[PDB]
Amino acid sequence: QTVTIPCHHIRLGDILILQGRPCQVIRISTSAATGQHRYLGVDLFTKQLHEESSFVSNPAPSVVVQTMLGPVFKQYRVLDMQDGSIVAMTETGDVKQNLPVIDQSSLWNRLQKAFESGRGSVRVLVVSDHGREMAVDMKVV
Amino acid sequence: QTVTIPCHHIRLGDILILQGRPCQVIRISTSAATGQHRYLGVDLFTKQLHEESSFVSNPAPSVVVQTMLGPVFKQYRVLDMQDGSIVAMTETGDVKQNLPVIDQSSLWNRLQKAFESGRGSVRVLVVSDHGREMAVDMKVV
Repeated sequence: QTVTIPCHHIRLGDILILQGRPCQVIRISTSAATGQHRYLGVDLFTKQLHEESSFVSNPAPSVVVQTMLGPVFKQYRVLDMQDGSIVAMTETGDVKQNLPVIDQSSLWNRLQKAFESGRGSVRVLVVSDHGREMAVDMKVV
Repeated sequence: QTVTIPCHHIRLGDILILQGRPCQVIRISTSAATGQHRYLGVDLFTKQLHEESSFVSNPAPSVVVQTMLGPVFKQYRVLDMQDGSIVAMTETGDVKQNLPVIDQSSLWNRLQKAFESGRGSVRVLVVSDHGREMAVDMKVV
C-alpha cells in the first residue's frame, strides 16, 4: 500500500514510489514551466534511475497542495540471521524463511549487532514490490 | 484544517500542530518507555513553548505508523503591502485588508523584494489559528 506525502516534507534520502517503483531520492528540482517538483531516485531492487513529477491538487478554495506517494512499511520480527538473509515473522505469525536485506548504509552490520544483543526487541522495516519483499531498515521496540 | 504526517517525514524547522497550536519544531526526541516521538516547538502566534508526543496507530497486521498533525496552508494573492501588513485576496476574491506577516527568517524583506519585481506572481502561505490568520511563508507561481 501507499501513503500520500506533502512535498514540503520530502528531503534527500527519503523513500518514495517513483514510476511505481520504491526509490531512494537523490535529487529534487522544480519545473520552471509548471511549478511541479521533480524527483530523481534509485530503484531499491534494480538500482536503476527513475524520475517522476509531483501531483498538484486543489481540494478547496485557496488550498493548493503538491504530493507524492510513499510506501507503507511493514514491521517484522527477526527469528534468525543466516547468510545475508533473515528468517522473519509477521505480527500474525506468518514465517518468511529467506527475506533479503538491502545493501545500503551498513544495515546488515547494524542488524547483526542489535540482534546478538537483544534478539526479541529488533524489528526490520520491509518494503514490497509486486510480491517481492526486502528489509530496508531496522527498529528497536 | 489539518494533514496527517508520518513521523519519519518530520525534521527540525517543520511546522506542526502541537497542543492545538501551530508551532515550529525545535527539538525531536524519543521516549524510552513507549517509543513515541516527542516534539518541542514554538507557537507561531504567542512564541510560547509547547510539547506533544506522537500518535501510534496499527491500521493493519504488521503495520505500525506514528503520525503528527500539520496545518493545511492557504495560498493568497498579495494586492498591496502597507505597514508590516498586507492586503491579500483569496482565490474566490475575498479581500483581507490587514493580514499580518510573521517575523521569521526575514520574510518581510523577501516578500517586498519579490513583490516589487513581479506583483502578480507572488503568493503568501497562510496559517489559521481559531480565526486569526497570518502569513508565514511565500511562493512565486
